[PDB]
Amino acid sequence: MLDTNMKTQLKAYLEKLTKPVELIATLDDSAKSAEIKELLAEIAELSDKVTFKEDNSLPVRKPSFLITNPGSNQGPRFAGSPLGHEFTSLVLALLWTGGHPSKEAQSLLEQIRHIDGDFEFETYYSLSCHNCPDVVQALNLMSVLNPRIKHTAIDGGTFQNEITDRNVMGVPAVFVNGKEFGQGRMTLTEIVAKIDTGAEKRAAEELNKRDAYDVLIVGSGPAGAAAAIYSARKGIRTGLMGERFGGQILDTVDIENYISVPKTEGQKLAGALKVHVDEYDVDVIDSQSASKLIPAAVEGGLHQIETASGAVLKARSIIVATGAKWRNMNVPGEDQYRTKGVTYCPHCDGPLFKGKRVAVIGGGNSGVEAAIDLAGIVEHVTLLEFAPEMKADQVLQDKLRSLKNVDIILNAQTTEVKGDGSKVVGLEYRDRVSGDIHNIELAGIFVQIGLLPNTNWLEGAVERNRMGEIIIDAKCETNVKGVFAAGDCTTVPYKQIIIATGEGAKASLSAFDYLIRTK
Amino acid sequence: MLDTNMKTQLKAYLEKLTKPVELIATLDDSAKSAEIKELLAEIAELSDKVTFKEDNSLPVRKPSFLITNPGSNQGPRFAGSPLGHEFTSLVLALLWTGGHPSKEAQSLLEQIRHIDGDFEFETYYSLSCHNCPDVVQALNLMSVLNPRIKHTAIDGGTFQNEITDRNVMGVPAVFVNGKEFGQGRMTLTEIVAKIDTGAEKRAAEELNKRDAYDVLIVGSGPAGAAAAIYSARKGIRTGLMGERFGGQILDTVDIENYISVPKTEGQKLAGALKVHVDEYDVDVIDSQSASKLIPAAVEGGLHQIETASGAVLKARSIIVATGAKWRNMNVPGEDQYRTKGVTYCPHCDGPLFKGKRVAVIGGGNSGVEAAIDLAGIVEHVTLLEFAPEMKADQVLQDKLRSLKNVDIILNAQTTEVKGDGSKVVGLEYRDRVSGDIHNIELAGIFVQIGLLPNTNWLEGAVERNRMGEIIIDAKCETNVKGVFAAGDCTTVPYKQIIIATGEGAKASLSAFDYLIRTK
Ligand SMILES: Cc1cc2nc3c(=O)[nH]c(=O)nc-3n(C[C@H](O)[C@H](O)[C@H](O)COP(=O)(O)OP(=O)(O)OC[C@H]3O[C@@H](n4cnc5c(N)ncnc54)[C@H](O)[C@@H]3O)c2cc1C
Ligand SMILES: Cc1cc2nc3c(=O)[nH]c(=O)nc-3n(C[C@H](O)[C@H](O)[C@H](O)COP(=O)(O)OP(=O)(O)OC[C@H]3O[C@@H](n4cnc5c(N)ncnc54)[C@H](O)[C@@H]3O)c2cc1C
Repeated sequence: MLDTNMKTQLKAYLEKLTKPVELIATLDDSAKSAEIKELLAEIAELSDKVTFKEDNSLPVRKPSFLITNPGSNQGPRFAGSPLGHEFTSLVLALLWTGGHPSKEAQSLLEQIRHIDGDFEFETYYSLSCHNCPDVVQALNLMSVLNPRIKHTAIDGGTFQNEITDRNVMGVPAVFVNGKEFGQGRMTLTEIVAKIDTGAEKRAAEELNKRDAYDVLIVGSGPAGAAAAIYSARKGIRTGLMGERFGGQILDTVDIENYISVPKTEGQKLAGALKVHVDEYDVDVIDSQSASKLIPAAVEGGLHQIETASGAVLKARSIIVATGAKWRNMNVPGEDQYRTKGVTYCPHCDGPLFKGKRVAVIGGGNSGVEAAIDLAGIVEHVTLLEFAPEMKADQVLQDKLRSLKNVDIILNAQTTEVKGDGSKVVGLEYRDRVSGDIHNIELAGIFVQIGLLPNTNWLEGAVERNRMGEIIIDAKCETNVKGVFAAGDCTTVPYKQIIIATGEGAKASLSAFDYLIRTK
Repeated sequence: MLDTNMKTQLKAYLEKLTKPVELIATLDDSAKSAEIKELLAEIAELSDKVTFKEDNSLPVRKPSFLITNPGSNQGPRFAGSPLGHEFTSLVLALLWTGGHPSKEAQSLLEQIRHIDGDFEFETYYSLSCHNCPDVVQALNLMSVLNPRIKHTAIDGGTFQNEITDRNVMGVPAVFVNGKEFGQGRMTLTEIVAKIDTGAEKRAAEELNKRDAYDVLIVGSGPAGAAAAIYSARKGIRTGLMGERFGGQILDTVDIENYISVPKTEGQKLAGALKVHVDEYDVDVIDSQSASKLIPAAVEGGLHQIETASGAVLKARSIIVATGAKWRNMNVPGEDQYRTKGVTYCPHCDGPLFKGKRVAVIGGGNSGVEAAIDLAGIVEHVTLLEFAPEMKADQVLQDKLRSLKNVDIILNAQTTEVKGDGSKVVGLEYRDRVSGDIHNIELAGIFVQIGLLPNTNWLEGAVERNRMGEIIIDAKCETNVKGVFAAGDCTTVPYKQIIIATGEGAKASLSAFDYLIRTK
């Protein structure tokens, strides 16, 4: 079966074996079974560390053989001929099983050992195929590294009926637990990536190892970033964790009121915040969400933050800077025209609409103030109120109705934002009583339905007002000793970047003062 | 006396006269008196608008003559010959008196009419002098423009004894009200500049004409500047007044904690604040100090700001952003080493002293917190307390005494800051009990004696805490409706640029909300 060349190479690699290896065949009386038998004999005679056994009573394919260690049933199975262009695959299988290490990275190898699921792989190959080896070898290696991962490599030239019954149209053809998995060349990395779902757990295990922090800042927007800088500058152990470094500003373009910078941009500004943070000793943790706070049982103890990923961080002081989310209209066109006429901020975008018509969505204090605000700058304001009447303070309603370039539409529910492919040109809405549809021509839509502070994760831990805002005092202190908050998520009455950053700096100074008095 | 040339030029200029002119001579029997008499006759005959009179009983020099209008005694007097190189001066005097306008700017001419003091000028000249004319002509013109300003031009070749008695050493020699005033060539501008003290009054009269403001911001540091930007962006009538645009930051160099800007400088930052402000419709008033606030008698009325210069501005809302001043050691060396080792801010300069020895001056909460702060960053901290014991909270004192790289000196009064010509190398101090002088080697001196808010001008108008800080709520509201405050001058618990700017932005949003609800 093997020629002189093949024996020579094989004997060369068998000499790299440390551990003994068993080849357990299950055969019938076919010529192909005889060939396999002859084959395993030739390999065995090339090494005192390779033993050939039969066990023809096993419920596996005939012929096939298992590549395993003494006293084990773990390892790759080859059904049919393992020669032709699978010869290298066979050789590698003997090697790995007998102790010889893979060339793959250790990140990859550990990942494979830690795969947390039960998988039975079957690879259909043929002896002339050039894409098959890499696939077969990848799966083979996994069977060696992880006993929950099983692999049988099948020669389609021996099991033609399986090829036909299973409607395999090309090789290599992979199935996992009976389901089609892949076709064509896949890398070990790719295969591992298809089935591994342990990334979240690994990240969480990294985090669990972190030492306690002097200050742990939750939320990495402008407020959290500012706090981190003020904290780290004092040389204390500072952690900064957040879902997305940069916060709300990543979703805007032009910013013209970040004091002393006449014009910057949301993405650019977040990049600058990151550079400023990285000048100091800040442990920045990204793509993580605090899911619970557990206050120290007594003052001076450690506060604990749990993450959605399952980790627990601990710290002598906490700064909550999780900001907020504006409520959307949830209509077609809305997302598409964000920064192109749809805006959530009159303080920010008001001056860009001189001589233009705009709408304000929402009739509470925010919307109605926004309307009055814009009315003094723009040519015309239409306010849309969903309900039969506005909720805003009466003095605001009176003021707005006194304005000459304003109309108010009650019972009005936006249905669509209309643009010209580039910017907003109008608004479609429904009158909720009659059901009639109406269109308004305008250049801007200020959505002012309400703000949603990112604080429900804190329910029962720290006190919030009736709007979800974390109640703070002048020192950014919550009702929990050692726990502070800064920026949009708090009761700070205005939501702006320069405001958030000032608060993050106050909160950080307060947290430091707290550490001095309790440590 | 006059030749054909001189008569020709003179007659040419007399033809520019609108008003009639009198030449009133007071003479004796000297040859020089005769010449003057002959001279005035020749001028008079060249114009029906020029009349020559005598009145030899007047208590003036003999000879001399006055250049005036009919029914007036106002104008320049020439004593002795007005010829030679004074001929042009004489001609100009006749011109101005008879209606012909000066070539000088109107800013200058009005300034001269508005000079508010009683001055009698005497100019000693000679007929061959080339610097005399400009001086004589300047003073002559002033006598024509302002009846409180009198001028007698004196020919030293006729009044040699006055030249000797008065010890005049060169011409032109000017005296005002009997006192030496000038020597050598002076311009009209220069002369006017020596005696005019009406600039302050004029600036105040400019200000008195200003229309009422929607918002008037007092103090043009980072907080006032931020507020101005947030205000003007809403299109309201915004005034920004301050003693010195830029505030405290003008007195520092490197700034490393203005969030998102890893490093800037005090002067540069103030320049950037100014550019940002000027992008909007802001009426910036500089070099003025609010000296009193007079609250609107009722809510909705106009608030009034008085200035030290005597003006009154008025506005629908006020934002007080007058900041603060750190108390100094008041010792030699202190001013010289500012930004070179003398600092007033641990939050700012702490990180620059790794591996160095520093001192903290002051044993209240600020100083002792600063010491504890620095102790975690620097190699060694010495705190100097003036009194027999520290005033800081006991928990802070206990914490500081627990530190291993710290010593505390009580009864200690700094006497000198010592440097090497460039930076601080040490501190000299007195033990107040024994009187002994001591030296400490160090690289930094953090002065933390206390902060002085710029708020005494507000005594009785708005409520302050026991530290002079303007009491505010979360919305930057004072106890007076329509009056807000932001930044260092308030009860905000930390004094930083990013903090001041955030507050100025909050105060501005609050003031706007107030205008919406009351206008
Ligand atoms: C489109 C748009 C444009 C704007 N333009 C301007 C402008 O031109 N000028 C201006 O002054 N303001 C502007 N704003 C306002 C603004 O950006 C906010 O005021 C500011 O970002 C608030 O900072 P923050 O750190 O307090 O909150 P955020 O910016 O919201 O940052 C909070 C971060 O923490 C994260 N987080 C939330 N929950 C958790 C959790 N459980 N665990 C960990 N992290 C969490 C958030 O996802 C977020 O990334 C704009 C807002 C929007 C939406
Ligand atoms: C040397 C030094 C270095 C510093 N470095 C830093 C730093 O690196 N980082 C940092 O965050 N902070 C720093 N600070 C702190 C800091 O600059 C202040 O926090 C900040 O400037 C406060 O801004 P403000 O507008 O509230 O007050 P101010 O900056 O004090 O501005 C107030 C202005 O109003 C004026 N004014 C006062 N009275 C009147 C009146 N009656 N009428 C009209 N105007 C008046 C003041 O003279 C002043 O010009 C430093 C301070 C000093 C002294």
